[PDB]
Amino acid sequence: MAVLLSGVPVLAALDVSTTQKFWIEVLGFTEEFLTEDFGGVSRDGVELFICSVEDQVVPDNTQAWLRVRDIDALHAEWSARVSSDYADASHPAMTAIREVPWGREFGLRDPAGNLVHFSELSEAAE
Amino acid sequence: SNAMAVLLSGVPVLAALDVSTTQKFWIEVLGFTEEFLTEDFGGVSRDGVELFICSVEDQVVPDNTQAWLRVRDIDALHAEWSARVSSDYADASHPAMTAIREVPWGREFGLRDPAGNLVHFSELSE
Ligand SMILES: [Cl-]
Ligand SMILES: [Cl-]
Ligand SMILES: [Cu+2]
Ligand SMILES: [Cu+2]
Repeated sequence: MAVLLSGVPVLAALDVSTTQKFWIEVLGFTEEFLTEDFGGVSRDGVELFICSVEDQVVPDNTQAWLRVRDIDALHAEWSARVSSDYADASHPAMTAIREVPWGREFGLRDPAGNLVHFSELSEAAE
Repeated sequence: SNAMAVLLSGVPVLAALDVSTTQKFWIEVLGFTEEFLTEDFGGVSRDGVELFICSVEDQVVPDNTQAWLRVRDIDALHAEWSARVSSDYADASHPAMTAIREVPWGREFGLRDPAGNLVHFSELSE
């Protein structure tokens, strides 16, 4: 029986290596593989890929959602490591946690420009 | 020890100039289940595996956007969709699906949707 198992988002970057370095060293992901054009990282078994692109408009329009358990802990874990000045696009940044219809989440913009939403679902949203 | 956040799962986000048309493809051609739809943002799922679709203004973005989806029984999945998706990948005027090919980590096929996103369906070896 054909069954889908899991999804892996693909982030975009002009510079895959530097973007991957941020996800590993700042955000605490583990390296899976790296090539000039394609990298992979993981944390708690959850995989993320990073692919090279030529145009900055692509990462500036690229998003992913990552579901999390204990979003408050996660935000605290990164708050000394990632700037809260989201309005300044010259560095990576993280928003405050906010309520959304389906739970709570914060946004993190990485050095390549990708916006990743870290989200904790209400049990009613399962 | 103190609380430490855990990542649970990832949700890829595809890009489209036309979210509703792209979402209709994922539902009616690929057999995904609708989660939600708005003008700028839609969501679908299959076997609990979630995929989002977000509006963009520049066709360069979906033409550089990818996702990986892990699967069990890739042959059965490919057979299901061979009834509804063209095998002529080189013709970019329609959505298309490649043959299943051997890769270092298992087997996979690619599927290009009407918005231009490329999604890799992959069955890991072992
Ligand atoms: Cl946004
Ligand atoms: Cl490709
Ligand atoms: Cu925006
Ligand atoms: Cu390509």
